[PDB]
Amino acid sequence: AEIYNKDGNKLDLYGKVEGLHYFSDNDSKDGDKTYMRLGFKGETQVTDQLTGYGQWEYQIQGNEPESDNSSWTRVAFAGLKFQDVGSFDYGRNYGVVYDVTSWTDVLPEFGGDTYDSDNFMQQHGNGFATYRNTDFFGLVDGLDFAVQYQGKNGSAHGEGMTTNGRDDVFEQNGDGVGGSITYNYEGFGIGAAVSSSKRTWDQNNTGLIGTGDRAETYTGGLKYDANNIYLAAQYTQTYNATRVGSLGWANKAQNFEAVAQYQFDFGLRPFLAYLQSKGKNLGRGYDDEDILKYVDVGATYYFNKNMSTYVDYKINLLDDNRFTRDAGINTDDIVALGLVYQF
Amino acid sequence: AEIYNKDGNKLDLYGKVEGLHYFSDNDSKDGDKTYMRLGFKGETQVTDQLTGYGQWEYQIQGNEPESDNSSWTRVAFAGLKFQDVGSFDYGRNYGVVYDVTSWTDVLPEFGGDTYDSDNFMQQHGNGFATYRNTDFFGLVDGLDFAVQYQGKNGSAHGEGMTTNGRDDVFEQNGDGVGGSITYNYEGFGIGAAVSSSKRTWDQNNTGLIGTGDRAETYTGGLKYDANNIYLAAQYTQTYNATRVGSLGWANKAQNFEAVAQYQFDFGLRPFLAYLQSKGKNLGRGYDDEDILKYVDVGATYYFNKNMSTYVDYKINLLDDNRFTRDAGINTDDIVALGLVYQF
Amino acid sequence: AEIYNKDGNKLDLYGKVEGLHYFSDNDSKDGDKTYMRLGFKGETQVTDQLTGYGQWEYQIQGNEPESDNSSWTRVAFAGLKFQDVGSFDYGRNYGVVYDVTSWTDVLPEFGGDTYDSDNFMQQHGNGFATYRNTDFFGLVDGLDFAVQYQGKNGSAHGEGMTTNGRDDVFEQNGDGVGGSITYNYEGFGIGAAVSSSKRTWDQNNTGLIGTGDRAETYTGGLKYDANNIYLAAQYTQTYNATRVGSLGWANKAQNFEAVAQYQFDFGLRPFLAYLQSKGKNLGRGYDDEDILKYVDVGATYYFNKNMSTYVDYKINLLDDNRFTRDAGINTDDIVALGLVYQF
Repeated sequence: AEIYNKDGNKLDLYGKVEGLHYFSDNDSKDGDKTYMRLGFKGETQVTDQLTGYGQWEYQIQGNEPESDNSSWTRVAFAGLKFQDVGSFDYGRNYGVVYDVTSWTDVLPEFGGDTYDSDNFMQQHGNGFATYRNTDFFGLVDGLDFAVQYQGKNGSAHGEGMTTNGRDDVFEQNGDGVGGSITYNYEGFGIGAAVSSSKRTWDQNNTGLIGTGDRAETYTGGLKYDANNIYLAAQYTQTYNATRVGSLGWANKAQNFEAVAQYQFDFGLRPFLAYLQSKGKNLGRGYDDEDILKYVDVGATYYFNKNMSTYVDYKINLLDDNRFTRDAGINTDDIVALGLVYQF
Repeated sequence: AEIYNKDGNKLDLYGKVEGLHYFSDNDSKDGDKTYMRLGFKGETQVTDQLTGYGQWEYQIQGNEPESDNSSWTRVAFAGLKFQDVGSFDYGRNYGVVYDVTSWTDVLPEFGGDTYDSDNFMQQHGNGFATYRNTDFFGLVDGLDFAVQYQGKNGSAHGEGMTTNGRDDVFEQNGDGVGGSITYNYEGFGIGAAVSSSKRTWDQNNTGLIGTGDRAETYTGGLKYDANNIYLAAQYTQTYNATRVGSLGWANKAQNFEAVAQYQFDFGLRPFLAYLQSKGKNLGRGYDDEDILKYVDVGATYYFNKNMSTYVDYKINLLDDNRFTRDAGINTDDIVALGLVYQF
Repeated sequence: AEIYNKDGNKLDLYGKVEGLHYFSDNDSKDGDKTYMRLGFKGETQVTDQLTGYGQWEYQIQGNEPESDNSSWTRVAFAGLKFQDVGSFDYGRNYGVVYDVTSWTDVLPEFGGDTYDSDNFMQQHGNGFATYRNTDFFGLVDGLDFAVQYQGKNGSAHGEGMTTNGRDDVFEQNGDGVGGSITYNYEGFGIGAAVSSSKRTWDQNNTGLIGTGDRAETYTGGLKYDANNIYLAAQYTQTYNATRVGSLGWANKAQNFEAVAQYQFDFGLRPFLAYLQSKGKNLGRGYDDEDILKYVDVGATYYFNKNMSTYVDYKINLLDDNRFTRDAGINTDDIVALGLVYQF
């Protein structure tokens, strides 16, 4: 909610308390999942044409006791924007792939999980330099695109090191470039997006599966957003990029998400989503196994734009087996019951 | 301080910097205790009758250096409220027992410590579902009550596990129900409150004292709040619920706190409190020993509703002995010097 | 940006997103250095004369992934202020030495690093009680001064312990007193400042170099601030107070910083700084070596008071040798590219 607007700078301070509770046969995915977010979108007029902006967002768990209380920055970036030319923003942001793949990330809790956080240029991530251009230089009303770069983010110990290095390997990444082209018109929306990132010495030489020189992503996506209806699906194919449990990555992964939502006038918005992450010849005695697969059906009710509540039912179609145990991939169902104030 | 109020949504963003310093013979309870809090109470009108709300509050220590900086969520919950029916809010909140026992938690720093944080349904805690009803459905102007449930909050390792599980044992809890009934009229206030919680496998089978199937609490409380005067005391009896050092819990504990405060017009508010936590036949070669006992006298001065400063003198009546050493219970005095801005 | 001003209390909620990236031959000092700050300055009128205030400031790194996210309180203090008498504020604040030495801390990223954080009374630090007096009781328009005390801040383990104790040794400190006297007139500014702190048992008896009973600081400083020009330099001599790598402290250190900045009307503000930290007979087979030495030249461009961007070039004049390796002192160059929104 915009709490400052004066002399051309304006500041919107925003957040939510999500009273969330998971139900499951799985004890590790069962209990209070209450959390809270807090951020600000900032903005300043420099000229007619040029406008500068900042943006921050933190997440703080509220399911944890007075000792440990895990919490983290989600996005943090600053940048400029010139009329009919483009915009450029450096910091922790969304990777360019998300531009397309996010169109299926519309469920209230689950969904949009064929990618992880800090998973190369696939979703959230540190040190994205991002050019974007809306309406193609003000000529084609609808055609937006982006050209993104991500600096190497290696380890803390000597070999393959950066100042911000992380000792976790899945969070690591190398130098990558990615692109996106989206077009919207009368609700309908085509979307292509291609990334390609270098990999760290640690990533290949921890002895994990699905190793190579480069992690690469291809992404097609279609959506329809009109007349109370949101239909959208997407194809994302990856080489050595999709995470596979703790075992490593998938040499090749064929990922597909599809969602159908209708908004009733009184407040209810039921959904019926479906996900899939088929991992092709992974090697090391597994071969063509499914990394993820579930149907997801529930409904959000909207009291208004400040209060909401929802049920979300993950129907996990994965069978229990060695691949789904060695990797440690939850094969059980989960049901989330959310009740959320925001501002 | 309410920084947003518009079209029925309103947001109050609040906090304080407490410049605090402990003096003591105990080196562990001596030094800078400076800390800071920040939260928001949120609120939105949905209808004439229905109003929805959120609330958050963090605490961040300011006595610590640039490396470690410990800090945590205190309360984080969302919920609805319907006129003359009640209110329901899920998240980290106060346990229902606090409804009564908080009437003695009126001292500036010490006091209100016959309960801990995440100590079952006794004070702060994760995953409270809480029904409340003010003025008994708008019929009896004075009679308020509550019906509270708390989900199991076990460990992180396999046996007795939840998604939010903590490896600390005192912070753990099981499924519990609790109630409260308070009545106020012309200042005077009766208050009863009863909780009863299941216990974790770890809690019984870490070999600590005062173990059982259930932790249970009984609480009576009386207060008088008028004519510059605040008199209030309370009785809280517990089975296997009160913490006793690091040794475990007290099979039975008889807890009593009493406070007397007077507010002078210029700003000074002296107090004279007294606490007691008599632990009855605890077992394991201790028997009837005192878990806590101190007289507490100081005074808060109020410059105004934004600035305040105070002295707080803990006169610890506990003697030094095996029970008060094995358990590791501070037998020494403490004096706090607070100087506090807030907003 | 002041988001609350009402009935004499006013609250300014402020922060920035600094899109920062280090370039260097050093891998440890190379990568995304994106971070964010958030604080509030608070203030309340009590009387004509008396005014009470609070202040907080947190820093949260945005170069790190969803698991670890390091962040800390920078300053947190409350205090009162009476017209023509003085002001007194207890909490994590700046040490009194900074009063003078901060006049060289005017560069956009580097500079002001002959002192560390929690480095006795030299810069940031916990538990400063600070008296200050502006314009010498309203008599001499220009002469400001301060009298500061810092409580012992030892370790967490038994010997030399405080409630806030830190297991790091360089962050530790003992009881210290410090002073400052500054005088400004027509831009020109003389400044003297002297501190003297007790040391912890751990500090001497971890076997590190430059050990003694007391860490002491002497500080002279001169500045000129007018006609788009900022010229300022400073001398800081220390006994057993300046940190020297991981090896310990410098028995004696002769520190000097000098800066020259010009503000062009359109927005550019180039600078040309120079630093030096000559460590005299340190002992343990090193003798007179340089602890730090670099020339620093770049330029900040100011779009306006909300957006800015800059380049900052550390030209490290230190040679690579045993002292600069055993201590582990970066001998390499660094170049910072900042782009910063704030509010």
